[PDB]
Amino acid sequence: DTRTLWTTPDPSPNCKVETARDSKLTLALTKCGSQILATVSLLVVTGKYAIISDTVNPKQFSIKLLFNDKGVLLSDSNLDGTYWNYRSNNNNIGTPYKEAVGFMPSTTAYPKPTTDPDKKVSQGKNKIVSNIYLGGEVYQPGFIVVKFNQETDANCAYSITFDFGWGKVYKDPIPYDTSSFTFSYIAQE
Amino acid sequence: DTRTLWTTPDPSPNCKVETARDSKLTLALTKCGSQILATVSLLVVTGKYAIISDTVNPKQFSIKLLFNDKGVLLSDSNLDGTYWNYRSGTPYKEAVGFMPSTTAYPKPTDPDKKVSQGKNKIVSNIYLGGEVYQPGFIVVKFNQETDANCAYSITFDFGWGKVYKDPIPYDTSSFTFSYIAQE
Amino acid sequence: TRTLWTTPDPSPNCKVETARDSKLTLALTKCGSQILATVSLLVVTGKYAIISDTVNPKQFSIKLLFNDKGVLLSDSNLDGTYWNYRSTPYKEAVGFMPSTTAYPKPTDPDKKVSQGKNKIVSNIYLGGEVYQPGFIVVKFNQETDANCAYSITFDFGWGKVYKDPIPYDTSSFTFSYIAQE
Ligand SMILES: CO[C@]1(C(=O)O)C[C@H](OC(C)=O)[C@@H](NC(C)=O)[C@H]([C@H](O)[C@H](O)CO)O1
Ligand SMILES: CO[C@]1(C(=O)O)C[C@H](OC(C)=O)[C@@H](NC(C)=O)[C@H]([C@H](O)[C@H](O)CO)O1
Ligand SMILES: CO[C@]1(C(=O)O)C[C@H](OC(C)=O)[C@@H](NC(C)=O)[C@H]([C@H](O)[C@H](O)CO)O1
Repeated sequence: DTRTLWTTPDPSPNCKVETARDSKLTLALTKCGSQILATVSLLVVTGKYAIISDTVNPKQFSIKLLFNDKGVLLSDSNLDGTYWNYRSNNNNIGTPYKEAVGFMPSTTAYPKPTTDPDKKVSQGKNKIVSNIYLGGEVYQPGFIVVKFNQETDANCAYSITFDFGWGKVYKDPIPYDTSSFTFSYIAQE
Repeated sequence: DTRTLWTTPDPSPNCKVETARDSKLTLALTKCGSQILATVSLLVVTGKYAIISDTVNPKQFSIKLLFNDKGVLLSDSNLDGTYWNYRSGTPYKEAVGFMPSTTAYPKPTDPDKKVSQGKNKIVSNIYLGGEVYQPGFIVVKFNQETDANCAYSITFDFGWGKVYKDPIPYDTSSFTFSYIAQE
Repeated sequence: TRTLWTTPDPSPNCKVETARDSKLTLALTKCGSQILATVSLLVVTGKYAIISDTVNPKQFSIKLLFNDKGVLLSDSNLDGTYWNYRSTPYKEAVGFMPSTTAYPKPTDPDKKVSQGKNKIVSNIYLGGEVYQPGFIVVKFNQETDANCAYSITFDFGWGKVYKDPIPYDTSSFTFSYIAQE
């Protein structure tokens, strides 16, 4: 199974940061055996975070992908599942996938939050944190935090959360339009 | 198709930073279905950018890989095509499966019709000599070139911002990235 | 397309300061000529379990040493008991070793040897907090210990001043490298 689960090529806004349809998430997940190879980028098109500066607060927001136990996207997700499907060479434009457990983050590697020091649960392991760059400009750093299975909303079985933000002080407003970020994670199966 | 398209892993000088073949670009592209997994590193061997310090300007340069509509490297590229080929000296005829998607990364009123300028770039620190106190940067850009009537392009911008009074070689740590494939 | 790993939820399996004082989670997945990797470290006891600006040095090394069949040597910081293919200890994993052509063991300007290409360097973030950067350095084939044929070394550290002590508990880090075969 070398398939890809992705945000579909429809050019419409597909995601909610603050309100419905205010952003365009690009996400591709490709199965490489027991690891998923991923690339993600975000463009906020309208609303509070479309153009940012130091007077905007807070300087972080969250995009949640919540999945049930078959790996299907739940309607409480920030991503509109209208735009979430397997990439295909055929015409699955109108056929939603039924199962994608092999694309879910492992709940053994990344367990949901729930005395021996050797039994201490890692707080870092379920997160991937890096700079991204607004407009792809080296002098416009922001950040991305990818989180695995840290959500409980909608009785989800699995979750992938993207927290986007920034810390550098910006006087002139700049679009929140991120460079693409590559990451990988251990798959459920 | 799980093949690799690369420079070979230990290339002779094959790339132009300032003058032809003044550097060694090691680049491997591995097809994982419709996403490409890539690793890149650059050693400048001669000329202006072989040994850098704060007196060198400008502190950024561009390496363009330009492809036709079959995914074949055009001779106007900074990278020499002589040993750019599949891992296996007959030149390849087709590599469209390794090109960056022009739907995901297209060439350059309604806010819902706004186009992302960030998504076709990957920006990160790299570290000269692999030392944590010698940061530089890399910018990978997909399909942003139009030279030589290219159908696809991958551009690497390398540079640095930190002040280096004691000179050091422009010799990058390896950088991993991925991108959505054309097919 | 197989995976070689520590298992995804390992018990203490790694030596930072003393044996089994830390939990290294490492998965290597073969994608043809490249290996795709994810790594994270939790130090659970000892000097580096809870770090601060008084701790020195602010860097330590975790060495994975392999013989010519890609089998982990006992001199490695990582214990080999649960280092195996995902589902008997494995007999061969040369396909998971970093290339000695891309990343030669240490030994005319057009014949200068790159010092950077065998290293991958990035920030990781302790507890996954954006305000707690540390760093990771991955090094290929740079060790000579135990007459190893291949090596992967992880140097972890930090530079930011932390006056309030915090666990050395890294965010996950993804990298890739050219495989030996
Ligand atoms: C002044 O400090 C920064 C900046 O502009 O904010 C820090 C930034 O790095 C981080 C991690 O934010 C860095 N970008 C990269 C990709 O290295 C730039 C860059 O080096 C110069 O702009 C080149 O002239 O310098
Ligand atoms: C002083 O600031 C820097 C530096 O040397 O320039 C910034 C640099 O980070 C960036 C993004 O350039 C950082 N390197 C990493 C990999 O984190 C080092 C490092 O923390 C110390 O050298 C350890 O002693 O510190
Ligand atoms: C003040 O400087 C730092 C910090 O806290 O040390 C630098 C750090 O980046 C590096 C390369 O270490 C950065 N983290 C990321 C992931 O970008 C944070 C962050 O932007 C703010 O904490 C948000 O409020 O700011």
